[PDB]
Amino acid sequence: ESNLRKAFEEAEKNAPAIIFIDELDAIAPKREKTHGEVERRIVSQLLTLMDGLKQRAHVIVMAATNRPNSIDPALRRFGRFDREVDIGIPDATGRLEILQIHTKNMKLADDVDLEQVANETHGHVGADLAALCSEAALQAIRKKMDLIDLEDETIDAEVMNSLAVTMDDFRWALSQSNPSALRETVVEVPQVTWEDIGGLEDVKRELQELVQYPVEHPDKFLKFGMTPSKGVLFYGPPGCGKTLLAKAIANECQANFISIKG
Amino acid sequence: RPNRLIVDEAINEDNSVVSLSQPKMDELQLFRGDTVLLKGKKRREAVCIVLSDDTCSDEKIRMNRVVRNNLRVRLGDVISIQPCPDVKYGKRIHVLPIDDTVEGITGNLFEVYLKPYFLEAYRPIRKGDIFLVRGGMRAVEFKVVETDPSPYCIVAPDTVIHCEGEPIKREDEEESLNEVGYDDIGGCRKQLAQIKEMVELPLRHPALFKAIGVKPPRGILLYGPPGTGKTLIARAVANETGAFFFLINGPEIMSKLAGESESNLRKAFEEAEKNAPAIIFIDELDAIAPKREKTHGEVERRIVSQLLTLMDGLKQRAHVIVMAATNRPNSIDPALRRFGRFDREVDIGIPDATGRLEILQIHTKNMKLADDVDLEQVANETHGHVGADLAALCSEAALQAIRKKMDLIDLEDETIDAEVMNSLAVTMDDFRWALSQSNPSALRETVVEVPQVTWEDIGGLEDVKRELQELVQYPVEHPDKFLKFGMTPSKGVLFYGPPGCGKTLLAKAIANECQANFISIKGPELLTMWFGESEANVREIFDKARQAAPCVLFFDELDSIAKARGGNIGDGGGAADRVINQILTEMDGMSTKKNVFIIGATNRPDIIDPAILRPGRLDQLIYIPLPDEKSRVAILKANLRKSPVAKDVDLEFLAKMTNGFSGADLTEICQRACKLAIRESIESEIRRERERQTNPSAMEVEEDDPVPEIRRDHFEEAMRFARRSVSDNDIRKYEMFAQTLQQ
Amino acid sequence: ESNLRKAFEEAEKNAPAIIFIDELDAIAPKREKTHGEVERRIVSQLLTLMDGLKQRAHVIVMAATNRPNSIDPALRRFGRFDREVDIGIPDATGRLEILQIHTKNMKLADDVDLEQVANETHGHVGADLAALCSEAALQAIRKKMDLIDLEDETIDAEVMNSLAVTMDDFRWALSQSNPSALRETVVEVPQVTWEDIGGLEDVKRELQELVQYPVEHPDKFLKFGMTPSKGVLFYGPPGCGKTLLAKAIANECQANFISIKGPELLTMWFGESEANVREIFDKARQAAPCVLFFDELDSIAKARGGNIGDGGGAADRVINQILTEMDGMSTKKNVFIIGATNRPDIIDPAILRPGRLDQLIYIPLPDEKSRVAILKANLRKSPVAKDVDLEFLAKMTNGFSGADLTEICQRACKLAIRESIESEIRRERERQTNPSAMEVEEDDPVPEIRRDHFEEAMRFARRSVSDNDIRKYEMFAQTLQQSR
Ligand SMILES: Nc1ncnc2c1ncn2[C@@H]1O[C@H](COP(=O)(O)OP(=O)(O)O)[C@@H](O)[C@H]1O
Ligand SMILES: Nc1ncnc2c1ncn2[C@@H]1O[C@H](COP(=O)(O)OP(=O)(O)O)[C@@H](O)[C@H]1O
Ligand SMILES: Nc1ncnc2c1ncn2[C@@H]1O[C@H](COP(=O)(O)OP(=O)(O)O)[C@@H](O)[C@H]1O
Ligand SMILES: Nc1ncnc2c1ncn2[C@@H]1O[C@H](COP(=O)(O)OP(=O)(O)O)[C@@H](O)[C@H]1O
Repeated sequence: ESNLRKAFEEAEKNAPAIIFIDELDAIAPKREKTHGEVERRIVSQLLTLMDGLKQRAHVIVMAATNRPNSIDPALRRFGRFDREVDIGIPDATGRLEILQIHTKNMKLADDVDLEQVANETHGHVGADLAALCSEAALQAIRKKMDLIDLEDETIDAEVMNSLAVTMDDFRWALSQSNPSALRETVVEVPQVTWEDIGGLEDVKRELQELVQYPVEHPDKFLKFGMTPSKGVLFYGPPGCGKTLLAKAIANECQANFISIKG
Repeated sequence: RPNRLIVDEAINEDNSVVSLSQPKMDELQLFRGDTVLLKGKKRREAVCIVLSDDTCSDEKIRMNRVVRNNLRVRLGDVISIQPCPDVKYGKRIHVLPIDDTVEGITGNLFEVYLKPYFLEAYRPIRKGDIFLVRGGMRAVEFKVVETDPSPYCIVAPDTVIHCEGEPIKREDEEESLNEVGYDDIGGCRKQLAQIKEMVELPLRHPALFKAIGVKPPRGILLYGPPGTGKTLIARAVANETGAFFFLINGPEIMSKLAGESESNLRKAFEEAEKNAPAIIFIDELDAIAPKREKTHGEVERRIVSQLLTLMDGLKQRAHVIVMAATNRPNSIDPALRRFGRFDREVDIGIPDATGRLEILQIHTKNMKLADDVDLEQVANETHGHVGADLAALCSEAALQAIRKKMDLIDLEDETIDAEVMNSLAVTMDDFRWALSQSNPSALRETVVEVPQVTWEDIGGLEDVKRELQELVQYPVEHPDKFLKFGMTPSKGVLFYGPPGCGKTLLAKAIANECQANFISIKGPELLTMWFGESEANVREIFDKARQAAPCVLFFDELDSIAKARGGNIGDGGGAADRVINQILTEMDGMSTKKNVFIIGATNRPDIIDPAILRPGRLDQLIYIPLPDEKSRVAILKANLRKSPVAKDVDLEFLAKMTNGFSGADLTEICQRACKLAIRESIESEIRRERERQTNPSAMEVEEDDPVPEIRRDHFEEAMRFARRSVSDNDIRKYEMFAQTLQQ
Repeated sequence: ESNLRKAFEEAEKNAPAIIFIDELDAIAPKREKTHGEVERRIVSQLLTLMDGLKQRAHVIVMAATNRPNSIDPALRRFGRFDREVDIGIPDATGRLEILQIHTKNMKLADDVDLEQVANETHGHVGADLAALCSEAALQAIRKKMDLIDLEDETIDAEVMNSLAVTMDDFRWALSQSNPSALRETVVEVPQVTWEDIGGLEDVKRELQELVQYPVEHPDKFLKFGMTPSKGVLFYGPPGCGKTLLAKAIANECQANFISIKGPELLTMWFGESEANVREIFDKARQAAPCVLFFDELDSIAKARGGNIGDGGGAADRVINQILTEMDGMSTKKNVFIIGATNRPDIIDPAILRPGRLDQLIYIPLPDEKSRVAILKANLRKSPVAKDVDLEFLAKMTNGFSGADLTEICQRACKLAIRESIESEIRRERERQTNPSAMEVEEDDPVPEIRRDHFEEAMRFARRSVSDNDIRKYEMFAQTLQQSR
């Protein structure tokens, strides 16, 4: 508690300060999880300091947690942490931007297809991509260990600028790498277009009426009196094109898609 | 009472002088140069020097503006004056200037202003006094914050003063003890009325209550969802009656240090004992006194027992009232409910539509709204909100107005401060955005409120309305006749009929007519509470129905129990019987004193358990037939309000044609017609759209968009998709059951 | 522990004294709930101090607790707490006495009826009655703030003697008040007497035989060595008044009446079965003599036989616990057990065994003169007008049960209430236009329920008991008469 108090009182004097409580769930877990008494004292100290923060020099507190149900429920009353912003797993394009950010200094060979690797790899987060790139660089540099290996002065930039990391090193690094996300619900924009399906000409019209109009022209709906429909149920022979229809309408309406299986 | 005195303008301009009339002067036995205590509003004191004046009337006291600001009063108010002959000479004071008085002075205040004013002055001072000093060219305002002795001292030649320090603000943030009267609460009329009723006497007049010899209340519980404004209620009551509001916070008391926590709590109680009629507020009571089995360590038990002992130690003592706030009534240790401790329970619920409108009207006071705000719909589209959410909504609306405006390359010279708020306003789009980007916190809380469906919304059904108003209206409006004649009123009514005939409409209509609360327990929740939790949920729902009387508790889809019971599973039968049996046991425990009316509705009466249909329980059976003729016309008219009905056409033939149709079919037809009309309007708009793209500058003039042409043809095409919701054989089964009922 | 030791030591040296320990369970709970280590030390220290009272002085220790099962069972050996005294919730006469005691000081105007207030407050305890009186007094004071000068100092004397508390204040205090007992078993002598029952004289004789003689003159039974029957089982058509006979015989014997209904039994199927039944039998034994009543005894088999087959285990739980705690009972503490059921064929044969419920009494449907008797019974508290022939109504209603006749009796009074209110509304419609134009003085119409009310009630009616059920019971009775 002395450390917490010292941290807050030090941060409040330096003017527009931004405190960051990393790993919040480690010190303020769910109520029934705690067993001893020091944890209760620490949690109450944090709560009373948060309540005692009154305006000050515009100090702002951000806390990072894993899932928004492990922290104590008391840290959501008005005045305390109230705004929740999620950071989802990057999907499709996001992996491309992450890879292009990390593979900045290294001189890639002209045959490298970063887009293909981004499309192939899923269930990975930023740290996994960074580790993959690092392992690729080391794999590239090990096979050419005839450079100096003796000189106490580090390698001259000359030969070190003659390293073209190829697709083979990237594939090898991708092979021997275990992902971490895996079993996580995926929220993304499916890429299926209204050309993947060929038939169902009037079902397209029906879905268009049910979906697109409420978000385009709410004024006429609210004036005329109707409440817009909230659900649609599909039925027919097994297979056919139900899932493609759902993905296509989600793509056209430009909104996220969440799938739950039987 | 020869102490009340209306205020009046003063003759002389000296700060520490008030002019008194000779008759009162001799009546009160005052002399020249003495000191008296002046008490005003909002718990403000003042020390002055009595001066004689024949011009001033007896009822009027001559006093200047500085003392009026210090006492926070105005002309025509009443101020009590009391002699203060026990003044103690001071030894050291601290004086500081206000923020907006020393702009570009840069000099020593001791000699320029303090020395000329304080020489041979003998002016007494008190904490919180604001006084003005006249010198060369500026009116210097000074604040005295520290003195010895406090708060009474007199300036003497053998005294030391200090004026070294930063220019203090106007009043910092000390607005709470001046603001939050009854003008700052909305949508809590009944609870505030009850608190004022049961708290005014022990706090306003202690002497009479002592003389009578009756025990006052010693504890009040205010339980409700967080952010509904309980501490604000306590602050308003304490600040209005006049007391020593002394707040105790839960978490800070918990984690002070190891075993010294109870020392602080005992010190708080001791301080509150010595200091006049006071209110003690304990916030987050569940955080320090949870259930006994829940507690794991030993310090928590020590704290709980210390609280209990200090509570039971309030025998007589003084006029101290303890108020506590908690989230859930069952989360408190049941030991804190015995007589003598917290016994009176007051429920602060979620605000309703009118309450939301009142809260919004209160908060949007500093902001200068535009002439387009109609807060009625903004209030009525925010179901599931509390006070804090609405305050945050107003703040975000102001910030978004700033965003839509911005300090456009405006160099922040601090010059653009007042024209910021005095140039702007708010428009619908900002509030619609804030509503869109909002996080409600109530959601899953049972709502208690008077429904707004009236008798006109339903159509026909004269006999059923007559019977319901017979069974509900008479016993509550003329109970004397029943008591004198000696009869027991009926307690329940069961509705049975084909689905979609308008049972919940009728229940809400009678709830509106009776002007009583309404609670709805839908089928899915009832089916959920089988698997475990078959005692608790029923307990609190019945308790909530009882405490908020009058109300008409509604049980919908009562047959779902045995409907899910029958099947290929046969495992919810024990759950079914336990749920029905808690329902029955709680129903038989009702007392006629409370006007709690039970109504159950079902569409499959042949399956209901026969034990329900007994005297004392749900006994009367009322059959709702399918609408016919005039009922169909009435429901078609009821659904025909809308905004865009245009002039339209007759509705008689539509009612004449359909035979075997319920309300669901008519509402479906009404929705279909509007859907067709909207589709036509949008395709016409798209036609105009791509014809403008084909021909640029073709419609530079703003030609009117297509009107709401809800035509006969659109209606005839839309209702062409007419569906028969109900079959035919069910009518025969219902009528056979009805004929079985009659004998 | 120093405080406890000092307390007993100080009481030791100050003459015959009484030590009162309040909230005993808060310091000595069961050893299973004792989680820490300090509480075990406290309880052991208390036990040693208690056992150290050999001679010493004449010190008597009294303790108070809520749940008698919540105390550590170690505090029940001889030498320690051994005597058990139960303070129950007051009944109607007790409530009237409490109200009389707590209103001694105040001045009551000659309109309050304390009997009505006593009858309208079931479920309260003493503290609630005291709070009710206090709230009524405060309301009376607040209504008359004008007379009393609040001013600046003490009140006067004649003003206080001038205040009167009226019935309106009591009703207002009742409205804003919630009781505290509610969900508690009630042990009270019922108020129904013999005259409240129509017919059934032979059954009255049999019940009087099987309850009164063994308690009225136990000396003769001791001399002759008869073992009185422990239980009696009633069986017959529904709604013919079995509970009424039970309550009436309990009143005539002047013994406590404890009723257990079907809902409580089925709730105590799932989970809590042994503890509830044991507690019920313990409570029955403590307040002896009493007539314990079991109602809807057939609900066991009614719910057991269906499409579920999961409630049978707990049904056996309840029946087995009842048998176990019934056969091993002492009749010296008079506890007469009565069961009632309308589905006698499915009742478990183990119950119908000597030592258990053996005697079987059939309650017929009231017929002929019994109809006149019951209509006389139900028209003792209703101002029926003297123009209706009860004889023809009795002789028209062949094959009708008591509940049906009570419903018919109340229907006509409903018609009377609606007619009176309609007449009053019409009257208010008239004389609100002509100001006080009534040459003839007429009060509110006197209750004058005439023949047409009963004729209209009779037109729309019921025949609750079915004909096939009668012959089913007759066949069961003949089977019992012949096979057994
Ligand atoms: N244009 C199309 N029309 C119909 N079916 C298609 C089309 N394109 C692909 N399919 C096939 O239809 C199948 C849809 O079945 P699937 O989504 O697995 O389950 P569901 O029965 O829920 O649709 C896909 O496996 C896909 O191979
Ligand atoms: N009339 C009102 N009803 C409910 N809440 C209000 C009202 N007026 C203001 N509030 C909000 O209530 C807040 C203070 O209450 P709060 O401290 O949240 O109570 P609690 O601590 O019991 O949740 C203020 O920030 C204010 O925005
Ligand atoms: N008097 C009436 N007669 C027929 N239908 C009505 C009447 N009043 C309203 N309705 C319509 O019938 C519907 C009634 O639905 P609801 O009562 O919830 O179903 P249920 O009758 O199964 O409870 C409502 O949508 C309403 O628009
Ligand atoms: N003398 C009587 N004979 C039969 N029934 C009566 C008599 N007096 C009253 N009743 C009615 O019988 C009801 C009580 O019957 P009860 O003993 O519960 O039989 P069951 O257990 O079959 O329902 C009361 O509601 C009362 O209205």
